[PDB]
Amino acid sequence: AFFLFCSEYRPKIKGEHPGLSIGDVAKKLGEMWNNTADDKQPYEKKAAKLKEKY
DNA sequence: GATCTGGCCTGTCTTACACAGTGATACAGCCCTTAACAAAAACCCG
Repeated sequence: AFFLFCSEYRPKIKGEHPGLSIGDVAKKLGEMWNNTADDKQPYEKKAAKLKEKY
């Protein structure tokens, strides 16, 4: 949920207000994503689709 | 003295005889955050 959600919301969250380091940026953003599945499922669905396609 | 040579002189052609090591520059991995979803040999009582 949160992994695919961060890999999806990368553009705006990384080009609007990143933070101190890429580490802390993606950490806080993945936390917010996991605390949003209820609103991030299709990103994980696309991830699993690519995984099956591989 | 003509016509011969072998003696000598050139007159090419063959194989050897060092380019690897130096400072600076440039990229490619390779650890660092969460994070969740899937994955995983190992094994017990089943």
